[PDB]
Amino acid sequence: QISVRGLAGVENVTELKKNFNRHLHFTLVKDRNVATPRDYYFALAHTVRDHLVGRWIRTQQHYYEKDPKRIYYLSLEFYMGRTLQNTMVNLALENACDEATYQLGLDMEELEEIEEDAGLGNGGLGRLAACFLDSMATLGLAAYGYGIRYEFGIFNQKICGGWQMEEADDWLRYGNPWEKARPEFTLPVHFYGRVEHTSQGAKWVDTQVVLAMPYDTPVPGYRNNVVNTMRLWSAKAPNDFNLGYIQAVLDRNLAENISRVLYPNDNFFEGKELRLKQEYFVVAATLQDIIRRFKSSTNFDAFPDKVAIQLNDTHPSLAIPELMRVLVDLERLDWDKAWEVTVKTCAYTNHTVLPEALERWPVHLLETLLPRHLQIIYEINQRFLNRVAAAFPGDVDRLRRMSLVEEGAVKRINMAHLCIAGSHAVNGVARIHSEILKKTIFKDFYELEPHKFQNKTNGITPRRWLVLCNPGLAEIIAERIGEEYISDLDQLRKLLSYVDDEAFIRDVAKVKQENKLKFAAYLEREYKVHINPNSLFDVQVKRIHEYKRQLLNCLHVITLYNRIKKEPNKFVVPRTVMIGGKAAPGYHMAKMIIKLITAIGDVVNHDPVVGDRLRVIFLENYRVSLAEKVIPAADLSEQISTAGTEASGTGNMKFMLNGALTIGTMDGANVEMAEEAGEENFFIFGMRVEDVDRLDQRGYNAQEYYDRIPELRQIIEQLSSGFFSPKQPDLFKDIVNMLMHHDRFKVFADYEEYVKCQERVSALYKNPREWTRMVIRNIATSGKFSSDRTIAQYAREIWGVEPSRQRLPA
Amino acid sequence: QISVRGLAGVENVTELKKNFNRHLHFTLVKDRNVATPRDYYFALAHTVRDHLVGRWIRTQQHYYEKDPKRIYYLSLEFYMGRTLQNTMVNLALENACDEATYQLGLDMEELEEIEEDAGLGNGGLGRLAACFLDSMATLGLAAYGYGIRYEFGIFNQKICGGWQMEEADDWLRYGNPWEKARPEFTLPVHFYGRVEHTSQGAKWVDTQVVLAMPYDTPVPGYRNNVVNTMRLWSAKAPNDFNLGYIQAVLDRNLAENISRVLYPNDNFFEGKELRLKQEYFVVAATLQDIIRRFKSSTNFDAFPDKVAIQLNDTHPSLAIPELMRVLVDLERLDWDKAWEVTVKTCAYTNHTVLPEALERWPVHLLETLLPRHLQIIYEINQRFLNRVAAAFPGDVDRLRRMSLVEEGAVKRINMAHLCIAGSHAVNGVARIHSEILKKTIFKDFYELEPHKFQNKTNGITPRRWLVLCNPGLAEIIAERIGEEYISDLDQLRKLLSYVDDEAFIRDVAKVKQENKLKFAAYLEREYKVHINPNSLFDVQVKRIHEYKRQLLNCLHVITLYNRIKKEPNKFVVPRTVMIGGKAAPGYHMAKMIIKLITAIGDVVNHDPVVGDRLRVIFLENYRVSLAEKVIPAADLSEQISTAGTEASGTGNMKFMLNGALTIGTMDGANVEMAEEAGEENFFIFGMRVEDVDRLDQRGYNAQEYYDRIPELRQIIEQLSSGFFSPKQPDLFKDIVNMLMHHDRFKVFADYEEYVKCQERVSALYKNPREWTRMVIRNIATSGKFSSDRTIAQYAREIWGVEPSRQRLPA
Ligand SMILES: OC[C@H]1O[C@@H](c2c[nH]c(-c3ccccc3)n2)[C@H](O)[C@@H](O)[C@@H]1O
Ligand SMILES: OC[C@H]1O[C@@H](c2c[nH]c(-c3ccccc3)n2)[C@H](O)[C@@H](O)[C@@H]1O
Ligand SMILES: *Cc1c(COP(=O)(O)O)cnc(C)c1O
Ligand SMILES: *Cc1c(COP(=O)(O)O)cnc(C)c1O
Repeated sequence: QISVRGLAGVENVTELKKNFNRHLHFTLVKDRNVATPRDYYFALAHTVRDHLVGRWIRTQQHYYEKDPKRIYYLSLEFYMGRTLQNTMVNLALENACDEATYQLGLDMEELEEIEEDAGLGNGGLGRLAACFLDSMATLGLAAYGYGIRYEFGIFNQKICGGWQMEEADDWLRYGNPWEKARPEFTLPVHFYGRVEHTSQGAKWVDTQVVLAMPYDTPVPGYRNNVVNTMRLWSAKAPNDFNLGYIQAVLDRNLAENISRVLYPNDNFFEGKELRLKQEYFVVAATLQDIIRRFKSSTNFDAFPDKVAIQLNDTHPSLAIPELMRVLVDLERLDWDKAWEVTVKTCAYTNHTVLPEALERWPVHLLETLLPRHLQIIYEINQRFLNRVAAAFPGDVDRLRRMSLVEEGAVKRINMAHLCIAGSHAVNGVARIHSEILKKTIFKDFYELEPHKFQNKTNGITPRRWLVLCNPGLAEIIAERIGEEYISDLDQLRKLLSYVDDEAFIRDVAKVKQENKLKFAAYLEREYKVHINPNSLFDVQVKRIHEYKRQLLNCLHVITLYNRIKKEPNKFVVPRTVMIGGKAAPGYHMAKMIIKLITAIGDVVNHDPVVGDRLRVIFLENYRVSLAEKVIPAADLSEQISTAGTEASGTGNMKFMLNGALTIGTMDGANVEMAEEAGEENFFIFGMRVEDVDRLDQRGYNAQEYYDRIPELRQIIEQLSSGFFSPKQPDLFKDIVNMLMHHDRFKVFADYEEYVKCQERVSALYKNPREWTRMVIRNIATSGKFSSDRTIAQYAREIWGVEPSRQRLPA
Repeated sequence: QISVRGLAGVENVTELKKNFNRHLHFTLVKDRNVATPRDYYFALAHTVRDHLVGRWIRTQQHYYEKDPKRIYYLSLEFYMGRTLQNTMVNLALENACDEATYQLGLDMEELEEIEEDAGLGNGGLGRLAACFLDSMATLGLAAYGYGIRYEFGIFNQKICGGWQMEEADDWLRYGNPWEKARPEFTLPVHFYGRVEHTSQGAKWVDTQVVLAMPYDTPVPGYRNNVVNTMRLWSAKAPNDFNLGYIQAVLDRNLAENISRVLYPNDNFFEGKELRLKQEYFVVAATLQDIIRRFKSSTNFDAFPDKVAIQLNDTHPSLAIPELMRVLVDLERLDWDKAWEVTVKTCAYTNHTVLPEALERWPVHLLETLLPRHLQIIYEINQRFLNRVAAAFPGDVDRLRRMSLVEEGAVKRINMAHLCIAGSHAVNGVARIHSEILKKTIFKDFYELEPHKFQNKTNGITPRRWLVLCNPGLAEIIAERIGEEYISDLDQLRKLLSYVDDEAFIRDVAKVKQENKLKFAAYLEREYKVHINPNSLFDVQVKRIHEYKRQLLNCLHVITLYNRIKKEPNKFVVPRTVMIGGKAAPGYHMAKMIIKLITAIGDVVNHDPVVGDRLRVIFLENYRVSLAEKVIPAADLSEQISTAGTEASGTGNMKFMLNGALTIGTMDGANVEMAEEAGEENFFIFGMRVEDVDRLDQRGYNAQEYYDRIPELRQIIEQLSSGFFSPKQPDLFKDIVNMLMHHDRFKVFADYEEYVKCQERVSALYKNPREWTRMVIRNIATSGKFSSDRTIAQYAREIWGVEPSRQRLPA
């Protein structure tokens, strides 16, 4: 059908069809007369997977021949989503498979919808790991993703009476055709025990053994014939484990619980033992694997020339004391040499400045679970503080602040401090965030080792986030400037010379309308709701958080509703306001915000005076595959975090790439996005970081805003009196009380500027031609936000490897 | 190589090799330079499995077209062993696969040894189910095996310091290529709740839901192109299950525990809730499946014309009240009509008369777990006892004895009584056992419904138990009389005309010597022990039990040792005494017997005066794949149960088929085996059932035997004084005390006759020609003990279906 989906050669289509029927018969043991769509999806998955295998074997082969430096990306999260369409895109099989399935009387798009999301992540951090693996494969780096094969990923979200209910994401029920179990590379992981000191150093003894069994998933690069590996570990009990008899066998579950379930907190720290076990489990098994591979080429001087370990936040911070333990206790290197190797090997990416997200593990936990790692952490701390003392003599305050050990009722290890001490590079994930790390939480560390601190602004893979999710847009771009841009997104600047072309303006606007029609129909089919596709699609999709200020959006929505009721017969630009996202199950306030959003929807969507002029939709079960549907359908992207709270964001970039205008604060990567496009092409409002600081010094009094803004007072009165909760008048008292007395994120401080800025959005939407010209200026400058740029920068400035766009042979 | 292994056609071998390399590349994602023997085994398994698939699909297809009466074999146990060689035998692929693997530079026998036993059974009962499925497929019956996919089968047995240690049988670690998950046929199973009575009858409400997910394993018939299905259910939690969040997800394990582990008791009842859950789980899911299949052809009059349900012991007895519950509560049949359907559908196989093995479930357990089933059991009991009262007026004693409810401190349901009431046929498993059921435990039931009681003498599949395990013997037989006998074992009688043929005598004796050389070498390689292959191989392999009297064997072994020490320089026929078997983990006395066997071995095997004249070996981890090795190597089969305790036995038949002479009691199928061969061709000794009864009436005084037999007194003195346990003199006090005061199985009563009979065995072994002529008379009359005979009898006399030996098309 479309050019960027590749060729459907007669030979190719014939072979896909005979192999589809082969898998249906032999692999699935079905005849055509009993096959369900699920069977047909599986037969297609096995057929496409067959095209990965030779390329996978040859890539791993080639890395053995060439022995390049190897990148290990350690993350507790890989938010992969569906694999089938991504695999077809990267192997140029998409049109062939469409043709092949079409001729067997099947609709490939219908089969794609059967695949479960691999939801092994919470949001931005997990999805950044998935975009990174894609770019690492596309740039020909000998890169391995290492994490945990959770049996249960991020929970499925149901709305019941407007409340979030959680249910278990049983993503493996029907099998995962993409993974290959490697039970032959199973490795022991140790817990508990105690430390004996002998003549020949320290010995970790009387430990509990859990087995780590790896599952390999292929990561195909974009048409370069490179297939990298994501290795995920699964917890297994040893067979002599607990070994009356029956109970011992049933108690195997205690050990296997380690890999059972993803912790569902976004940008929040829960200090639970099971979480600590997950962190050690992935680090211990991964480092044994790294070292085994290194030794198959006594001398660890060359370790950092052959190995880079990237730490995705502090979650795998124990890689630092673990590497020391292996090098000192088992390989018998002296401390100083082992430490040199560790620092040149490890690099740390910080993702947040929110204090409630920073990992601070109680010492009693580490003491019981990892007694040796705690001894090593104490030794790191002493030698680290001896360097601080020598550089800043007499600055006892500095020693206290920089300590890896925090004093208090309970002593804690500051895992961020451990990561900075033990890494040659510390990076933030957007320029403003990296600047904030050097001015505030890590100022002391910056003054000691300025050279360690870098910026690597986040990116998104334009394969998933344009070609895959928005083929129509990819095609009209490819008509004008060709296909090269998909692996070189900077080429999108060539589109600035089409900003006054009538045909291109028409085509950009037609694709957006087609995406909106397609999304509006998806809503009717799967969730019986009737949206006006001529309306402006105002979309805020991200995890539910106070700092992301869904509540600010709620205040705008209620303002639009109150303005319609005041002057019913006046023209307003019609809007579909769509808000979606999961709350962490224990985050009470996030669960209350979901309930308020649906409560507003119940009043607004059933007011006859409002008509189709204002619709409020809560998008259920927001996940990667729903993002692929709604982001191409969006006109306005809502990026409205309090300045200084959103480290980067990556939703922001997805919408920029897909032809939505951004209303946002100068927060995270919003700042670089406005710089790339021009501020006049961005709906910027509200406090800068500097303004938030001034308000904090003076003191935030929400009452002042309530007393000065009648429109805002009216909304707070509506919430309090039960306008939005007639049966339970007091339902939202916790929300009002927080906004008036305990708002860390200063929602009222940005209310007036937000509403005025939303009026400018409405005004521009009335002029479709100028709306679309501004869209083109955004798409055309979105090239910086490719994760290919991000990874090339990690590779050159941190890992010391040169990316490559050259094909491996097929 | 040998004719009964089929043809190795040039076309066939070429295709096996290209498909082996296809699976190695695409299925296993390995190149040849990294493949382990385990990879090569898997590539061969996937290649052979490809030959099953078309035949499997067409067989299930054919049963839909023809809609024959369908047999459902319900068992908690299927002791399948390895599948690879059995599949090749039944598809005639064995020589082709040998040739194909040979040309790729691999030894097929080495790859066969990598396959894990499917050990989803304890011993005789589980293995009878496996032999039955094979014969049902071979006789073209539309038969389904239904059971539980245990994650852990019968435990692996390690000997440590001569003690049994148990470790978890993790048989799925590396994957099962033979099974096909069918998550699309997942069915709900209900537990707990309560009963509401409404206008429209009883309703089971507020239940806990566990999901049953089926796994299908193919059961190929012998060269008839029939492939039947074994469906095993796995416990899965529903996704709203327990639905703070983390703990709810981890608590899913409580529901999935149902299918976690096989209860490892042979011929013993443990009244545990988890065991009761396993029994209902398999019955509830199976009956929904049976009924779904029946409805795809309102009218249940024809149910028994389309459905037979065979109950393998009382373990699935709840099929009776469950079928009633479905027919009455859900389908709204009247009681009387539903009961008629149930009785004509169900048949019950009894496997034991040992009181400690009979299932008697406490009422409080059924009351909590299955409240409705208990109401139905009470209703069955009342109507059943009303028939007894009418047939035997005034016989109140009879009413008490026949009740399904036993009175006592705790009330119990007698599941055997439930099975007889609810079945049109009750069978024992050997003629003497079936006679004992009518004279003793079921005399009352026999007098009410004489017509229900049948015999179906057990059998073994000559595919696994001759062709597969003893190709050399199968071949020399096939040289004389052809291949037909493999599916018609009665044809072995034609061998009686070769009993005076010198060439055949030579060939029978050569195969036995080759099997002994091969077994002796297997012992050295895997367990560093040096046996004389010229010695008589005296083998007792079976579960460790008091009733099976391994202790009697021990007393003989110690007698031979004491006779050598008394007269060191006298000639004795050399013996390798091999005893093997697992004890149930909680069976203290069985664990003590293992320790005594190894304690005897430590004294005997290290006495220089003994030399290679007497060796005592404990065969570790006795299981199906060890039986396939040791049974062909055996000269003497030990079947020495107290008369009336061994319902049938099936080990006895395996050895008869494989050229061993039997020393045994007139117990179980030993009686029919001696009748078939002639008593003069059998080493029969000891009390008959009648003699045991006489001793019981008089009273068993073990002291009398100890006082009258000096040789026996000496052995008991050795055990007591620590001759066999120098470091712990009192180690065996429990064994002596039981033999002297509490021996239910009368070991001393059979000691003198056993030793004298063992002297006759030694005397015949000195005359190899006459030993082998007696072996030929045994092999030649073993045809009755084919499970093909057994199943043809079940089919004609119970299920009302005609077996067939006609090929399906390929
Ligand atoms: O860099 C990837 C994205 O990372 C997110 C993040 C921080 N911290 C976490 C987390 C923390 C604990 C457990 C799970 C996730 N996730 C930031 O909030 C985004 O601003 C940024 O875009
Ligand atoms: O009929 C199959 C064989 O069945 C055995 C049996 C009875 N009972 C049991 C059992 C009982 C409970 C749990 C597991 C197994 N297993 C008899 O002991 C043999 O004599 C006979 O050969
Ligand atoms: C990209 C993405 C995110 C991150 O979005 P932000 O707006 O940066 O919070 C979260 N969830 C999913 C499913 C995503 O695809
Ligand atoms: C046949 C068999 C049995 C039953 O043997 P008996 O002598 O009848 O107790 C037990 N275990 C295995 C592994 C078998 O193959």
